[PDB]
Amino acid sequence: QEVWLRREKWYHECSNYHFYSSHCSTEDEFNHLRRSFVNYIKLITGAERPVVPAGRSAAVVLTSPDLNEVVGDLESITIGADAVELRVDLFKDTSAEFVAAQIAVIRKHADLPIIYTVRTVSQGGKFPDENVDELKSLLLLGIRLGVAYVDLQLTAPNELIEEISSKKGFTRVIGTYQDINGELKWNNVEWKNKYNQGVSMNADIVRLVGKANSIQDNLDLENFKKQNTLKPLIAFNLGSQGKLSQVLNGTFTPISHKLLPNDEEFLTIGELNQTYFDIGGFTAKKFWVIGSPIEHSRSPNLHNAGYKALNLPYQFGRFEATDVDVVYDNLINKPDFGGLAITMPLKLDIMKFATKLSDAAETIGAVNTLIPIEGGYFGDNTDWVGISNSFIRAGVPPKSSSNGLVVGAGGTSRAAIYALHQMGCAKIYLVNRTAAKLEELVKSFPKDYNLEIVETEQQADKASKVSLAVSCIPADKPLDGEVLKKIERILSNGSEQSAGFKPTLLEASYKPRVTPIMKLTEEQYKWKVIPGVEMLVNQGDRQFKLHTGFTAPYEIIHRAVVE
Amino acid sequence: GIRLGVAYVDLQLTAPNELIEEISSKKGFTRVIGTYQDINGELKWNNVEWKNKYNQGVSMNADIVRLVGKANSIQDNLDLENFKKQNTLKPLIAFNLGSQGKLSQVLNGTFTPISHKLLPNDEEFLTIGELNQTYFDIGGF
Repeated sequence: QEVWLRREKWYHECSNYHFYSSHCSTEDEFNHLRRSFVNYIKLITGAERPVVPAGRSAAVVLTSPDLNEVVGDLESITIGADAVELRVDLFKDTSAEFVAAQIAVIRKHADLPIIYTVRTVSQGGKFPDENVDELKSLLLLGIRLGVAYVDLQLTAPNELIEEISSKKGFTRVIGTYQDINGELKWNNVEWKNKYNQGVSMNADIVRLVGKANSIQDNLDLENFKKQNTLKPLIAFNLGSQGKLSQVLNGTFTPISHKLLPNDEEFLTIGELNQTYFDIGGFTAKKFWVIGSPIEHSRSPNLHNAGYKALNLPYQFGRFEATDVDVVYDNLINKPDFGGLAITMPLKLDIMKFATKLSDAAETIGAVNTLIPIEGGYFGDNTDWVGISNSFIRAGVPPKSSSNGLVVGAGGTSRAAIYALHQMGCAKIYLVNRTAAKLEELVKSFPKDYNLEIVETEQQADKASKVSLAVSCIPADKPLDGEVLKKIERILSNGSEQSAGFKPTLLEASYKPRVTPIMKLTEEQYKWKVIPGVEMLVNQGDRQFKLHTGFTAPYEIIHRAVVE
Repeated sequence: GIRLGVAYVDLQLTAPNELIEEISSKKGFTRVIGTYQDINGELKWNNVEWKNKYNQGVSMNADIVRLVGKANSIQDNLDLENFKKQNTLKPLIAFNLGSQGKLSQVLNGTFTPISHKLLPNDEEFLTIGELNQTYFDIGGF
């Protein structure tokens, strides 16, 4: 404590972006810090900014004085919300040390974009208007803590607007005007002048929050929204008569929770979807999981945990099928068809129905998601994004420099080859039980996806940088023979290569929780091993994003498979 | 039904002229609602098909015109709120059938059709407990 504090005034001025590391207790807390660091470093380096979500997003309005109070339920607070609206004014301390501590306790539990709102008194906040200097200095802590969306008011000083529009970096700007009185209707030219203040300052999104004295004022909002289309518009009324304007809003509807001080009567995530269904935005759809041995699939338990948390009106069930024509005349052609999640004996046959296959569906040769689109159906393979996101959730970087190893030629063998190439492995090394189904994988994959086949034991010594292995042998045979000798000299060159992570193996079989290959890579040569309960979730997480358009609540769907 | 003293006879706007003129020349006092439903469900609420069927109702001296759509999205319910603004000569009933046209049934003043649990129901009209709950959940009550 002696050596740190004397350099705090020389570290925090000589840096144009800050970041905060803390002591993490659980592995979920470690994971959220290294996930919110990637989107931070995708923002402050400037590669891919989060571009203003094109679906129907929402934003949780954290109205707490200190977020260590509601700290365990914060993963339950941020459910269905695609951004976090920190209101910086209503912190108990508006100091630079406190706001950076409250941003520290949210990237540990929520890997979400932060909307840095310093709302002033004339627009409904607890920050004063007469101290302009600590407002300009607060929005500059949003640029330098790497938040995603900064809040610049439009009835603000014009030196503050042109300072957090020339020094914004890659933190996007939302421009707000609020009618606290309610004397403007949505035909007055003051709303047109505020949209043109958003177009002229080159703000990314514009916010126009009115106040509804009748239900007609919600339909005057939607006639303003279709006459003003250049910059995206978060426009919604307030009061207890403007609930249609928050329900019908597309980008960044403010939501709240039971555990938060909801004062501007914002809806919860259940009440927003329940009202969107009763006015006809959603339909009661039916999703299915199809395959021959479907008696213990554990996929309907995952999705039904997410529809319940978000209050969407969908159901997930099973349909035993062996042919693809019974899927089309019992599930697909019905008007309540929502999508499919296709399992093992039917992955190859459902590719004939996708009029738009993704690039992963062509390269792998199996489709496990069939959602309807305009004029046909869309086919995606989310098994590569389950083999991948199981690695990224256990500390492997998304674009690291290591090498891989696919042990087996099973049903998931081709996705694991594809997931290893778009991981960043410079070379994939196939090592199989028997060499019969071996060379077919190289003739059916591009030479860019180099699959150097290991054939002898001396070749294991030339196999370099293997720290992202995947095992997809069936877990019926304890490992022996020619195959065991190939792997044991492969995993031995493990942690000493040090590519920024600990060497990782991912077992792909769900039901054998401790596979013999999971013992040998962990109890002998010290790797991090991941069970196949993690792949069944992360395959289902991207199917949940594809089926519903909504990010799935992870602890609610993880604690639906693990029982 | 005119002879039995019903209060709202219901001609259709696509009826033959010798039946719209026969009913509307001896209605006496029974008001005429003039209907045209889009049963296929492709005409959005900005065609000249909906201006004509409205204008057929004003031309036949109908006291209410009914114009019933079918919603394929939530925009056809907000397309209907702009059609009722432009046409307030005669009283208008205008809603969008289907599961995606529930908002146009909640936001409709004159004679919103409802149904009950002890009746057969095919066009998915809400009850009085759901029409007043959704009108509360969007902030009219």
